[PDB]
Amino acid sequence: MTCGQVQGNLAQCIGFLQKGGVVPPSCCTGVKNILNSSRTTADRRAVCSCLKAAAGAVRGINPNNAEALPGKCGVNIPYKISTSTNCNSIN
Repeated sequence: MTCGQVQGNLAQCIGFLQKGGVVPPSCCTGVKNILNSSRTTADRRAVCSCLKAAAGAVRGINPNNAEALPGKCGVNIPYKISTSTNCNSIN
């Protein structure tokens, strides 16, 4: 996990997240990557600690797409795309 790994999640989805054109298999893949292909504890707790500013970089974004983001790839995660979903008690 880096704060660039999360970028390959949200940066792809931004082109729908911010301007809802369409959800590419790229956005999905990056999302599912940070969520499932994270694998490690550091890739879970720290990854969320990057998601905060990545979903905080939202300039002209759409919050409705933030919850759609995980749904469109098929990753119903326990924690959410919330900027304050608490990233340490996720385990």
